[PDB]
Amino acid sequence: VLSEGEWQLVLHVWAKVEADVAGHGQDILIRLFKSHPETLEKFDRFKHLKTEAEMKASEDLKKHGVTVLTALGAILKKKGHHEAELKPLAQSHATKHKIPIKYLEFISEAIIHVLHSRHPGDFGADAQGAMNKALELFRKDIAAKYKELGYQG
Repeated sequence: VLSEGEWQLVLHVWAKVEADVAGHGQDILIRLFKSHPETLEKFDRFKHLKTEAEMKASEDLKKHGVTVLTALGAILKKKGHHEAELKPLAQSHATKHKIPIKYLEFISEAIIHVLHSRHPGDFGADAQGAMNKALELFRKDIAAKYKELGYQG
């Protein structure tokens, strides 16, 4: 679990992210695709985006960056009480798109990496420690829903 203090850290950071979601979304998605190209496949509008510049110009890529952070931010603001929110989430990603939990881990790596490079004095060792906990709780609460739907890859 996370404490009220830890939750304070995570929400304080995200507030800055949402101050520029589109921008944070591009960096994070582009960071995710570069580090793990396989996840790129999971988007059909991207059977052609190769260079980084192409990713930077893709209107879709940007819209998708907003969808993730928007939703993730919504989940983080629940400070742990997000079970009902994850239901539809796990439903669509597990069955409709078949996204492995491993991918959730990848995007978490990209999120930490991007926040660290972007919000220095706003994402200190303590803050990064709290975000790691938040995203972790997130993943495990999702996998729980994954097996419920019997999601077995």
